[PDB]
Amino acid sequence: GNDTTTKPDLYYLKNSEAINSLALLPPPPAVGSIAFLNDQAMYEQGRLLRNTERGKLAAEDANLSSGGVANAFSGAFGSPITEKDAPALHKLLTNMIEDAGDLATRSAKDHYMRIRPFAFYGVSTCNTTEQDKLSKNGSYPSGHTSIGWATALVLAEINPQRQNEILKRGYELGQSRVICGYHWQSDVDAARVVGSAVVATLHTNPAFQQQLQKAKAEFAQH
Amino acid sequence: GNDTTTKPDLYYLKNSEAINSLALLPPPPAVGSIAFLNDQAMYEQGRLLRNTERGKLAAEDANLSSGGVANAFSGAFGSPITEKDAPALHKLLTNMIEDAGDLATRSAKDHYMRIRPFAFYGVSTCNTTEQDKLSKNGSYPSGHTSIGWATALVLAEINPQRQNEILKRGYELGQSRVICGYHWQSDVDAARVVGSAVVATLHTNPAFQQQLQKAKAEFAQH
Amino acid sequence: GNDTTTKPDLYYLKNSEAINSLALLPPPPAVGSIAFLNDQAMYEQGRLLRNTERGKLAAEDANLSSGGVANAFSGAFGSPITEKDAPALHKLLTNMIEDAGDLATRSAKDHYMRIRPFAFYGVSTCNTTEQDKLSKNGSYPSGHTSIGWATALVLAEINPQRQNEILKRGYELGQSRVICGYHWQSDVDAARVVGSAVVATLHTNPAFQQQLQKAKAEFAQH
Amino acid sequence: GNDTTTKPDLYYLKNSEAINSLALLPPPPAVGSIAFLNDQAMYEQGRLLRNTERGKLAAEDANLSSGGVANAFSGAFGSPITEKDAPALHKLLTNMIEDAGDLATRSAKDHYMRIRPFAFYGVSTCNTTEQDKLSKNGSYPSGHTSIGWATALVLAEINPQRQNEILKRGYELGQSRVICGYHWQSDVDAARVVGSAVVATLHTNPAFQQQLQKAKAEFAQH
Amino acid sequence: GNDTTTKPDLYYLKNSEAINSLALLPPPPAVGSIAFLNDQAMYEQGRLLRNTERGKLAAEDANLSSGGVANAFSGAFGSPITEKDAPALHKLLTNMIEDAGDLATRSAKDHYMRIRPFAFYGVSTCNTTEQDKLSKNGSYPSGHTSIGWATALVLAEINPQRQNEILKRGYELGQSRVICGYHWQSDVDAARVVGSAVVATLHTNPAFQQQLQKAKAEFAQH
Amino acid sequence: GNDTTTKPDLYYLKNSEAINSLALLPPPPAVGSIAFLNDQAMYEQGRLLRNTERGKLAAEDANLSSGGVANAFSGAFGSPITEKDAPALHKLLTNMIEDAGDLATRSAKDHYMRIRPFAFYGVSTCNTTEQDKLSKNGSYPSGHTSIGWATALVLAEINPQRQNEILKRGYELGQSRVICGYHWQSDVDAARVVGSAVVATLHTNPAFQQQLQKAKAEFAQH
Ligand code: MOO
Ligand code: MOO
Ligand code: MOO
Ligand code: MOO
Ligand code: MOO
Ligand code: MOO
Repeated sequence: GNDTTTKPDLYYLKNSEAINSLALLPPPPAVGSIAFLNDQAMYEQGRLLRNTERGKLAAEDANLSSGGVANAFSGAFGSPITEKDAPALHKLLTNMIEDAGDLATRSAKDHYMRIRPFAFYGVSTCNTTEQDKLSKNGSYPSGHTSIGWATALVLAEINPQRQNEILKRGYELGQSRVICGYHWQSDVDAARVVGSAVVATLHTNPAFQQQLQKAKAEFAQH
Repeated sequence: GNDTTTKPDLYYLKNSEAINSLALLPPPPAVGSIAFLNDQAMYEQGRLLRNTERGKLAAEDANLSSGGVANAFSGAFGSPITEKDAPALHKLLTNMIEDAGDLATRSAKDHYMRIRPFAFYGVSTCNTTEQDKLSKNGSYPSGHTSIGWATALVLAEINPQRQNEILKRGYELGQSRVICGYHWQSDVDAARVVGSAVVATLHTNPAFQQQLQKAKAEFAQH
Repeated sequence: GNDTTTKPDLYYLKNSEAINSLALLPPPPAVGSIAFLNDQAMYEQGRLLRNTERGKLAAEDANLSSGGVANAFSGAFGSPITEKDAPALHKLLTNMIEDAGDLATRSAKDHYMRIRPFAFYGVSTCNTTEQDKLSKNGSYPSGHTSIGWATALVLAEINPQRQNEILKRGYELGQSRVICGYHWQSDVDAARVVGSAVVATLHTNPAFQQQLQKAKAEFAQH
Repeated sequence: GNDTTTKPDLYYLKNSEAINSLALLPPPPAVGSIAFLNDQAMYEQGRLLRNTERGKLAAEDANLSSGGVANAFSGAFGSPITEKDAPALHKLLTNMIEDAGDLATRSAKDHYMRIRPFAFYGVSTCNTTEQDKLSKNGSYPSGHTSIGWATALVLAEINPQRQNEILKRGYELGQSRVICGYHWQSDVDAARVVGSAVVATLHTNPAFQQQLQKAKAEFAQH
Repeated sequence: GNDTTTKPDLYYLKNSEAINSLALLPPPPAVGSIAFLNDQAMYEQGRLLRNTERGKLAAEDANLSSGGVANAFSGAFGSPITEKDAPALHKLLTNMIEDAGDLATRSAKDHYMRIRPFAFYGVSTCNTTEQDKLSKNGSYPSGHTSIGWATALVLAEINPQRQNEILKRGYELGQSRVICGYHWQSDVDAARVVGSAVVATLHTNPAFQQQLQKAKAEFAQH
Repeated sequence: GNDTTTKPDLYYLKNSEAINSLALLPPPPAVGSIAFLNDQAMYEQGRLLRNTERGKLAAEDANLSSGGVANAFSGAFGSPITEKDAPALHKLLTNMIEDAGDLATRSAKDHYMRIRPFAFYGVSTCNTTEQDKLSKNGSYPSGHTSIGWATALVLAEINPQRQNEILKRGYELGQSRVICGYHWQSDVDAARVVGSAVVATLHTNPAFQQQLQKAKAEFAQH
């Protein structure tokens, strides 16, 4: 799959620096397990939440694909994160996205091919934009959750004084996937183990440690 | 409670610079939910494991406070983290035991004072040593857990070529609690969240920065 | 809402003299608890029953408002409660439909606005007639239920030699909701509590006293 | 079993006026049913509550056997209910006790012989006074719950202006049995159907309708 | 009932020699039990495999009716069972089918009249050929699983060089009904008991005796 | 392994002809599944009957080892199976025991090495005679249930006037292990598959052939 060598504006890492989720993450809950039963319970809870504000916020949370992530984190961060208002931070996030959404979650996703609620129950997610595209994507672990958690983790280092609010968005971001219908609760949960793992590799990657430096200081006068 | 102001040999952060564990994390599984039911079967599973190698390891992953966490990883770091071999590493790892163990959890540990399983069942742990001091300590979320992960995201940014073994052991240091009857599965899972959120905060700390730096320089050596 | 002041043809009590359904009753089973899981298997069970005699009866136990509750019992009262045969009985039974149906439940119905099952599942009821008017009405606790029981404790103190049949039918008038997909088992159970608590209050009401008296005198007749 | 003809100071009814619980109540949850699983869940929840105030109040709630019931309801009722302060009410309650605790619950109790938690798990209730005596008593339905509910129902007619507080004690009384270890939650729940049923028969029994009259007026000047 | 006195080419035993499945077998799980909760989970896991190599096999396994059974064992038997290759054989398998499928399931089936998963969920089976005919034929126990097992045991007593094989197929041959959705895992497990039982009553019939020998013989030079 | 080449009076088949249970059988439920949750519920229901007519029978059923099996079928067979009444018979039953009990369970057993309920809960069985010996003998599948079934099928092919009977006993003969607490319901259900399978491999052995005839013969005048 891609990596920095082919999509250097969505990754800071090579497939070789990737975290092996397959080896690090426990198998997903099986069907006929009590844990799955809870996944199913979490979906229904989630699904009934959909026609609530938390629901609307869940649909408009499936969108992070491009710059959207820095959009989802605007309020929590405090200052707005736009290409125009904070492009150093805005690039930092935009660049690390697929490292979080694809590298960190690839081995397991692909190895297990867990199915997805919407496909399991045969009912549409709350935001069908990427549905048909993800419909063939391993459900476990979740990409957005990994992204949400890693970004938030990264943002918490820039604006520590606002980490609780940030971190919560990060977390809340993963949960929106449960409400929406794209991931079972276990997908969302495992995603955070991996998503915290990449932010570690990223702290060793020079390209990241420099954009982080530019994002830090760029906000430190803004 | 304490922090870097009262015992700066185990904290970097101040009660002020800590994560709102209670605000970030969801509430533990309640008795009577499919969730707890799973926590239970988990405990059973861990129990039957106690008398096998894993149980053996589970036995040992209980001692850390002294900086045994450092020695828990020495094996998967490919180099031994000790006070005589990796002074900068070893110190770094110990000055933050409590930033990750107490500050990262304390807020929600106290607010839920959830029942540990050795106490919920009467049966004792796989390691009774701290069983006492802990019986009157909230179960949610796990502190050993949030220290195995925290101390892993840090040893993995210091030794990326071996991040998968590091990260795995840190994940395992947390499973042990579950096999030792010390924590419910849910306490361990929820602990990796705060565990990962503290490192973000740590990276914003001069004292941690410094030593993390020295740790890296010195690493080129041992 | 209404009461004996706005529509005294269906109430005896005033919003003031009503039970705190919301304060007396525990919270409904939440999605994700073994409790709801049972509510579910119950619904399934009721569903498969719909196409049998019980289902047949379940079908009919849905119409009451007009005073069909009176006619629901006529069979188990051994005498027919009608407007032409037991005027005092029939009136008594109807002037309190709403003391038991609305006032007895309203408080917690609104506060939980719990999801009925035809709506939780998409599938429609065994009797679609009131399915509309009710879809936007809290499910917890059941009002038909709290009227089948209330109207039974009253017909059983009026005809004690037949109290077991009376009480059984009133219990059945409530099970029907469960078989009709109108209410969850838990809505029905919790409804017998408020259903029974209203009669206590009714016995303290002059208007109810009077008619209850006339009902008894007249009973010696038909 | 006894009745008014042999224990006229604990019953107002004859075995012939008794409500047939066996016929009116649904079978109790079986072992291997989801409902039982919830009973078990409710016990553990209950048991962990025992070393709480609600717990202490649960132990000192197992005592209603003689005049105790009117004691349990003192606060909720407002005025004290003692042989010396309100002996007309105090007799009314003392006399109707076994009608509620034994008649209403006899056919089912004896027919099913459901076992009890304390005996099921082999651990002692919170108040072992009647343990060995009840240890051989059908667990389903519960006597105290029937008593608690019926008294409270009856008390609510004397002091309507305080029914919510009364009724709650009534309800809370049944629940204390779950916390204590004598009854499964299903026992406590079914008990209230029957307990509301007897208060109906009692409203047809002359001896009751006169003591009620004396209790009403005796409080209506007190 | 039907049998050899009315359909001698699919039957060997008469009704007088049918085995009482109703009696020898426990009742099927019930909506409400924990085992029906697992009947459902296995229905779900079955669904997920309908479109895989296994689901195709399942679909084909739905066809035993006429020689389908022989042709379902050929791969496992080691050679081909055809009316013109293993004639003696093919003949045997052909006339016992109904013994194992009808006779050895009628009582349980007819009495219980259990809902099939497909009718339960309202979801076409995986090989609708029979779905209608069987849509109103009791689910508990599975007649296809019986044949599968019955015949697998008789063939094992013929070609013992590969019993593991001939047996493993017979086993799976019943599982297919769970994947196809015609039966619940429980009707399948049950079906094997009556399935093995009839092979006993069959060793009791002279005709079966005759044939089977013949078949065993022919296996010599073949 | 042991067999007829080392213990010819309890064996008929050699190891080379043992049936592969490991292979022909699904794995035993696992702590975490819904079916092990039901394995437990059946363990609990088993316990409750230990002190009843059935529990005594269960206790006695734990003794087949030597002629216990013959003496466990005598009531159902219709006559007495004694070394001096139904000698030919008694002999057969006596030397197949190990085929059905050891040979037809070794692989599954040895491989899986499943925890017995008694060891699981730490609660003496209902007939501790064997408990020690078996305390470290894999639980999945049940060897006593195999014998029970195996032998019940061979006897049915002898005294077909009462197969329902001879069979119902064999069935129960395996259930006893669940009430006694030596096996989980699941090891019992599994055990019957390998139990019926061996009776096939047995009809393949000339010796079994010889004996069984003899036994069938003797049943003529007896
Ligand atoms: O992208 Mo997920 O893997 O649908 O969050
Ligand atoms: O220290 Mo825990 O909180 O026993 O892992
Ligand atoms: O009226 Mo309900 O509240 O549909 O029984
Ligand atoms: O008296 Mo119960 O039947 O222990 O409440
Ligand atoms: O024939 Mo079944 O009864 O659909 O296996
Ligand atoms: O012999 Mo078992 O393996 O205890 O039935």
